[PDB]
Amino acid sequence: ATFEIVNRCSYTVWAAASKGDAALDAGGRQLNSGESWTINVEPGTNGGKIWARTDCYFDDSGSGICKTGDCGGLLRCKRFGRPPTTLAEFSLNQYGKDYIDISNIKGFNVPMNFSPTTRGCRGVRCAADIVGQCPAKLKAPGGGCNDACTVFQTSEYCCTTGKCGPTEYSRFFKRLCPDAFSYVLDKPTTVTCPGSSNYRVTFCPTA
Repeated sequence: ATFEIVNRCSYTVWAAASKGDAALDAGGRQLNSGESWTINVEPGTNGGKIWARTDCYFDDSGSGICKTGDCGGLLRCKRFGRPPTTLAEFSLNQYGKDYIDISNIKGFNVPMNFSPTTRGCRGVRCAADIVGQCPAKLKAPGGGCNDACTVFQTSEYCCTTGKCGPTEYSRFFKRLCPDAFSYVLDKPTTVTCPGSSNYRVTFCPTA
């Protein structure tokens, strides 16, 4: 499957793509404002994620630090990034179907649109100013808006027992972005697409 990753933000982001135990394609790349990066993701990929990282510094060796979404100090991510990270999530060719979603379960750092470039399903988007509106206790100094599980580490926020309800904090994410997961047991906003669809992830889709 082909993913075009487009940075429409006015600032540089460092895109990342991983399935948790391995990079997807190169795993990461600098994207200046306006730049697009096309990656190939192998069919059948389960649990892939794409996200943006902000305010990164890397050296010759691709080692460094990002203020949001850092994946163990590497330019080319092999693991998932440190919250807060708006997440484009996907599982491809699962019994003839692709499944895509945007999740705020790990917080929010950059607005995002996640859309197919082929026929047969809708895209999803979380483009509200969640950082600007972020509740005081969830604001991350590095930038972005943490989820409540990351901040407070309780069974209720992290849904550790498999039973949990919405919270004041999850409802904030849900109010601004109804089409993204706001907590683990949120009513699914997953979109079902034809197997082997192609996609575009756009950072800052509106502004």
